[PDB]
Amino acid sequence: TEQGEDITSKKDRGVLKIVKRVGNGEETPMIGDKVYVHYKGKLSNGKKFDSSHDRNEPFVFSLGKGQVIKAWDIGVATMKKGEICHLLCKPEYAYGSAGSLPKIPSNATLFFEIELLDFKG
Ligand SMILES: COc1ccc(OCCN2C[C@H]([C@H](O)CO)[C@H]3CCC[C@@H](C2=O)N3S(=O)(=O)c2cc(Cl)cc(Cl)c2)cc1OC
Repeated sequence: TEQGEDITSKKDRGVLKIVKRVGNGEETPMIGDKVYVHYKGKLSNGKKFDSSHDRNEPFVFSLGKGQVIKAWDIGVATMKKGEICHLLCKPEYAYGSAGSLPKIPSNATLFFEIELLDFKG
């Protein structure tokens, strides 16, 4: 609980969550919903590797369909509309030992700030 709440089903500390702003939303998105988020991702050296804010449009994906790294299918499923959270995503829940060059190094813990903007069934 020092670095956040373990939200993994295994309780292996692989995805840790800190709420930054509570959503006024009531339900989480459901599997298959189209979800709309803003995010900023940083490496452990503090370097921003990507941000939807920098494109001035949301990132959109279907929840729970393996369209994104595991940490996101887990983390976004816990969020309510309007919520902002920080997610610490160990490599086993992200890009693993390979990484994804050039932007993601090998064995990289990823640090996301995610805002849940909307979702639609
Ligand atoms: C089922 O397993 C995966 C499914 C998809 C995977 O990567 C592509 C999807 N993706 C990329 C998006 C953006 O489209 C990239 O600009 C982005 C947001 C959603 C989470 C994650 C992300 O999951 N990434 S990212 O911020 O971790 C990311 C940014 C950049 Cl610049 C490069 C890469 Cl490789 C990842 C990766 C997966 O496993 C490693």
